[PDB]
Amino acid sequence: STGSATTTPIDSLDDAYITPVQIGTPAQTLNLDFDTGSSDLWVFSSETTASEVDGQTIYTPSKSTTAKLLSGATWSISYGDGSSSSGDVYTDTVSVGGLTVTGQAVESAKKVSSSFTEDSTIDGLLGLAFSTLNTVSPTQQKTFFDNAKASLDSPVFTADLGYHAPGTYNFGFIDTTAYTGSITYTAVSTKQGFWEWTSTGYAVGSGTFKSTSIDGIADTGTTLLYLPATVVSAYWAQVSGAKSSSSVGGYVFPCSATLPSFTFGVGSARIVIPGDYIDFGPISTGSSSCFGGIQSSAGIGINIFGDVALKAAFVVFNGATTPTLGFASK
Ligand SMILES: O=S(=O)(c1cncc2ccccc12)N1CCCNCC1
Repeated sequence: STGSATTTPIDSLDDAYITPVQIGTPAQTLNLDFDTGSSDLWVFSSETTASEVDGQTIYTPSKSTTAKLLSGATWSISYGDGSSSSGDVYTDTVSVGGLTVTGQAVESAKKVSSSFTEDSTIDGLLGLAFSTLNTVSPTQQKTFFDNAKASLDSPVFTADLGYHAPGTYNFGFIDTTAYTGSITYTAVSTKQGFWEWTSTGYAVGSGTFKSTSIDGIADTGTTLLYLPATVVSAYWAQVSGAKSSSSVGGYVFPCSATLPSFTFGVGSARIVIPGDYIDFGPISTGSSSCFGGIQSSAGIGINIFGDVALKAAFVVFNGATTPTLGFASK
């Protein structure tokens, strides 16, 4: 089997991407944030505290004839930005882009933190990291991909995120028309439960490529590109007037600037992020200071190849017995 679904930016800045997912019988379609950095499929629901729902579409398990409460199971997740959610667990039928999994754990939120409530465009998350990170207790549950894998034509999924445009998540096949050149594959460590890999270096604009190992994760659920302070300083030094702002929480730059590209290495291959992909717009409405899309990972404890990086590539998440990651230009 295979599946293919369009993923759409939630706003004009590509702050996140949503993909429609069918849950239950009859189907309830929710727009979920596919997140290769986490491993829970959780949704706003009829059980979510009413004051914490503000415009999201909810899953109502009592209206699904295939939903079954998973007895005694709860979940609770705390993301690296301080946001969180928790609740109970149903199993139900879940379909993405024509690919159907029966018995998928659907984590129904009883509580969500304020930043989820405040984003009416995201109805939940669909985790695509390794199932070792799933938070369901006392019996950990499998991700949608792990449940689908054996049925797929090939045990893979691909992320093709658009810049200011729709894109695609495919399951079970590689669309050879969706990229240019070749796909370069690179080793993955699953030791932290992530799609963790080592980039071979970077360049800023037309500058010389610096060969240096940068360990990080391929994370579709993180908006920005978080890299070591030395690398980020070298990038923003090429933008006149850019500065790290403690009050804002990162590098900012004059909105009138033209940003240089940023290149990262995948083996001997190179992925070029155009400068425009690094502009996240005014820091507050009407400001002429703009937020940068490349930020320091210092004190995160890991480097994160988030959407800013991934949307410059066609990305293969190869879930074979020994997982690997593939990157192609597009
Ligand atoms: O998806 S999130 O970007 C995230 C968290 N809270 C609220 C949000 C509101 C809108 C869009 C995204 C949000 N996220 C959770 C997984 C990735 N880790 C980083 C933080």
